[PDB]
Amino acid sequence: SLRSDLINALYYDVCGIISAEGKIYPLGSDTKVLSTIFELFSRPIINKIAEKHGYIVEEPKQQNHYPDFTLYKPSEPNKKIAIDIKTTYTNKENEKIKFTLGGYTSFIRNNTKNIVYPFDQYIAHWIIGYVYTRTYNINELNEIPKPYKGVKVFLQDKWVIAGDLAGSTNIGSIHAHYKDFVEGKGIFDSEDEFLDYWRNYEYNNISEYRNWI
DNA sequence: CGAGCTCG
DNA sequence: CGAGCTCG
Repeated sequence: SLRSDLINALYYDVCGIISAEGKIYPLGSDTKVLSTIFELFSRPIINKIAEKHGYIVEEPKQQNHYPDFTLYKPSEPNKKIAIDIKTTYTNKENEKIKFTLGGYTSFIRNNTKNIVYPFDQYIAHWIIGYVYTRTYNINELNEIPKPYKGVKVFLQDKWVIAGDLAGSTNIGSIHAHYKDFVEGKGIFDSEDEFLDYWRNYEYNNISEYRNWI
């Protein structure tokens, strides 16, 4: 599949910031610069595996628009694949994780707000997740102490991974272990159910929701 | 939006 | 110990 080919590829060590003079500067523990990196590392992979499947790859002309990458076969436009890069970290190892997966009031509700292409033209919503555990010369690369260790990857459907609680107007993912994400041990009984649930979020959870029917 | 801290 | 407040 295109999915398969991507997954396989995904299955990520930065050293630092390099200077034209060859000078290398170790980076740091800023939880923000890092999420930007997992996105630099990605662009190429997604790009390469797509092209080898006759798919043009689109990026938003403006920050703050979904999703990170739009995929499609020029031939067919009402069948797009939206890829979004998500990142998270752990303080210890093998803890339960949780992500933030978007706004529950944008396109999800109005079809056009904040999305690159009209939500209705998108057949799938993948989430590539990355989990991590919280001068120099080209030769010393092995000496630059990294800013985090033991990274993990997973390709997955947004609705599968989707939670019922809300971030802290953003959607929260389930609050599980890395294994549960890969497998797809979610909460919603479907995309339809995901949609509906999140479209009518002002019910206070998936159980209270089913009853609400 | 994400992160350090608090207080019950 | 952790949900949430409050500050970046």
